[PDB]
Amino acid sequence: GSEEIRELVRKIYETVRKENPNVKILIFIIFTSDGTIKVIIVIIADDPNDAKRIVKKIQERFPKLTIKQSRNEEEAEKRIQKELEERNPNAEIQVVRSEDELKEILDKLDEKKGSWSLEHHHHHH
Repeated sequence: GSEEIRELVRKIYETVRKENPNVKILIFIIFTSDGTIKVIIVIIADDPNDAKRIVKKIQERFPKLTIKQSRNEEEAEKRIQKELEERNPNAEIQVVRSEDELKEILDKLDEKKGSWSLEHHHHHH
């Protein structure tokens, strides 16, 4: 259930900030046609030589979770999406950067069980 994913991300966000508070994390949540979940963790730092240390921390602490390092801001959200689409052809990929977005995916699973949508993509700065 999505609450277990919502617990897990905090254990990562405390572990990563304990060694460096500057660095950002992206969480990829996969929904397969067979109902299986995958959880991919991506580290974005201002220097990828630091990101590699943080990734190694999560690799030792969570050996059953697959993880990545990234050098550019916002790019990994689309770059890794297409790698994930190529290796999960019968799946949906969602990206999370705060635990409220992990709560929103639980509401979006109900919108996907439904047949409805509202408003438009307005664009802003």
